[PDB]
Amino acid sequence: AAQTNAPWGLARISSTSPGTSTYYYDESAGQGSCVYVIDTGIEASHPEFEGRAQMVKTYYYSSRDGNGHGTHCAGTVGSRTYGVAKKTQLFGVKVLDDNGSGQYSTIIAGMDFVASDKNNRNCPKGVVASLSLGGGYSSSVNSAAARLQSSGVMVAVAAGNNNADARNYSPASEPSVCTVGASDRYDRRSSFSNYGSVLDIFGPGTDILSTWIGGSTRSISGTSMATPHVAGLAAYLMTLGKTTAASACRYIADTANKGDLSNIPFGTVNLLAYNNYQA
Ligand SMILES: [Ca+2]
Ligand SMILES: [Cl-]
Ligand code: NA
Repeated sequence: AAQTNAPWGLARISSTSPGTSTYYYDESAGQGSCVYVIDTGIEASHPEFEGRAQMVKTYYYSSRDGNGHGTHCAGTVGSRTYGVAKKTQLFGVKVLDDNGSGQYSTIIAGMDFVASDKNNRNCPKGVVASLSLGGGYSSSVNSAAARLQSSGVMVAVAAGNNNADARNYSPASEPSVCTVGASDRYDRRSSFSNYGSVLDIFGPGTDILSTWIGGSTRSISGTSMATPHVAGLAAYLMTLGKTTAASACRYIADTANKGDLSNIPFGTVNLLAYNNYQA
């Protein structure tokens, strides 16, 4: 399949070169997989989700996304126009309030929720969790993310936006999950992206167009935007049978575009997510 005039980030992950504008992907498009978006929620009624999104859990008086961040991330995973995996099922878990904040204990609970809740859902091709959040280092947050991974969910987490070594942030610093940095349309490391030995992969993160609340769209930047590209890619590759939840992060790194990014500090991987689709 070919989607013309796609957002640059979709075109980048199906290309060996920057500067193209068509997203190429296998038509299966993540059908039969599931992605949990653990965030401010998702505006499930947005036309771009086509009935494939639903809220399954909140820790606040409402399950609505009053912020937009969760809706944007979900759009990059799985919306019809802006999404990597256009036929995946999206499940929203609201661990962040409408200001974008949440306590670590609520975030841990939402991760354990997902590890259990997947046994209530039909996801024969596999289960992914996208975590576009983080804070200072916490062993208990890392352990929660390692549990979710070990339960059979591919966990993708944002590296952080501090232009610093991600070893001091959680859950970015957990070795067993997939930690995603951000790049821009010229194949430079995004100026804000964390780096370090704990990063596994880079994805498009600057000026990322996706869904927003009120049935709208908008372009924002952050490693929070790179992470759902990789989460959606994992779901896409698992539907194709190419990899499993346990090995998807390693598979994505092995099949990535290598050496293409600039402004990568010494000791950080120079790997850009790539779907290796050959029409
Ligand atoms: Ca990691
Ligand atoms: Cl609930
Ligand atoms: Na971010």
